[PDB]
Amino acid sequence: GKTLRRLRQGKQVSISSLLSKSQISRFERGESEISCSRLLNLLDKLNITIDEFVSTTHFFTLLSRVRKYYAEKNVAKLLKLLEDYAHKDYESTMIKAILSSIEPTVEPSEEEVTRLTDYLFSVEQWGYYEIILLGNCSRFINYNTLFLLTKEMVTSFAYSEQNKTNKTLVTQLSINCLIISIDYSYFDHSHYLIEKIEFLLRDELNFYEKTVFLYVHGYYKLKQGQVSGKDDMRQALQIFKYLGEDALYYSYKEHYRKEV
Amino acid sequence: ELGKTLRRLRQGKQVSISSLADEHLSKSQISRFERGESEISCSRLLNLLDKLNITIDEFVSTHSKTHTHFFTLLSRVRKYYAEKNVAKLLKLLEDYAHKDYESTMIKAILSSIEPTVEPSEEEVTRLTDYLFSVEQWGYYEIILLGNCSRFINYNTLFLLTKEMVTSFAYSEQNKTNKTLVTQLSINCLIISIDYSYFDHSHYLIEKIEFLLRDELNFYEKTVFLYVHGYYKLKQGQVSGKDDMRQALQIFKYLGEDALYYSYKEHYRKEV
Repeated sequence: GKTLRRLRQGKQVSISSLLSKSQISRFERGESEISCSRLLNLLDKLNITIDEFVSTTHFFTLLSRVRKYYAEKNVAKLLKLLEDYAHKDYESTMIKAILSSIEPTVEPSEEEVTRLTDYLFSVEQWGYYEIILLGNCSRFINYNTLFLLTKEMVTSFAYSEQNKTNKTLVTQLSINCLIISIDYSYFDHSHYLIEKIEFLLRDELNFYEKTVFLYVHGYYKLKQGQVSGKDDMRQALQIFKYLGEDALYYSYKEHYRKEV
Repeated sequence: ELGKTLRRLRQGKQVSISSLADEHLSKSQISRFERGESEISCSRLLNLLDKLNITIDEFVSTHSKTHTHFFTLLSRVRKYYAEKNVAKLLKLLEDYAHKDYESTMIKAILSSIEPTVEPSEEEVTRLTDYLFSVEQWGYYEIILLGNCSRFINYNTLFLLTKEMVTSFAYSEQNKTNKTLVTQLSINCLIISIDYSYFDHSHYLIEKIEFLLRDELNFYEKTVFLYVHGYYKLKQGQVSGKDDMRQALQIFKYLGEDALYYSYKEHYRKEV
């Protein structure tokens, strides 16, 4: 409620220029239930979008904690985090999956993953929660299930035009699924994903996605007997190198050595 | 009638009304809300959405494809400009005369297709003074600065860029404003290099590198690779020339023809 106050005063806006005066003071002073309808109305007058209001929640709290401890690469703190969330099924499964990256003994069980994938498969419309769960747990989902879920995600996710985060994420996960489809020679799956990815990249900058897609689509061309695909992959590696993206550069260069 | 949407999202995740009920909202109060028979506080709605692991910004994106008055204004101008349709842009400016900052922006954009209409420096002064008054730069302020930059003198533009860079808000789940600030910072860096304000250039280079730290944003990184290379060259670093050529190759490899041609024409001109 008082988040409204600071944002209002932050733009040097008065109550009198924004209902009545005393009415708006209430809520800012906590003397009334405001409906979200009237809240969006006030934020719109202040020229603040709701996407922006949220930026300035259980799942976000967890992510912030994971991010902090994972940046420190501190296994002990992450195991403590795992304990604190052990009673939350999907969340703890995700923590184990993430923790596995820097502690190979930690892994979600087959049954934990199965409970997660059954949930994702049951959702009618994917949001940030489902997208992030799939992304962080992908290493422990077999490919056939991963493609199934990726297909559901792409064909039934929502995103804001004012905030295309979900769209960007779905694009990245679609490309990730694509490079595996090509690894396992599911070229019918690959064909499907290429058309979805091309569509998602339309009228967007997204140079990171285009760069990885240049590599993966080139990888696809090569296995389809098109030699020029090799050029595309080499070009993608140069982009990583030129931008000083060492992790991406050395990571994809290694995939190149293996598969090419 | 946000209730209909809450219901569809709830049923969509196979969640029961009972599991959402608690100390703050009963089952009856939730179902009455979903049916549009009653209304609940925003605090209580956010509580329900938190249980569904949906944030209110996601919730508003569904339910309705409508947008804020400002974002809708931008949408019209955006493709009116693409149409080169001077008719409606002149008409759009009419309904916003009572909106000082909005009209000033429309004039600034309208200028870049028919220069007879430009914001008066009196209008620009009111805008810049407003931007200087704000304590936290949001989408509104960032976009206003962006679309009016051509009519702001460099020195004020540099001070406004400093203010923006050091007082904008962004979350880890929404990098939108941060990406925009990075772009406008680069655009100010371009002017700093051309006017040889190398003290200002050095400042902006440090900020941009920090803004790009631990982020994707390969577009901003590609442009900055070129612009920073242009800065390095003007001060006697031949490596800056290679950086610019590298940036050109990126545009080319990614099939970004327009950006490739445009920057290539700048590379041929200023060498």
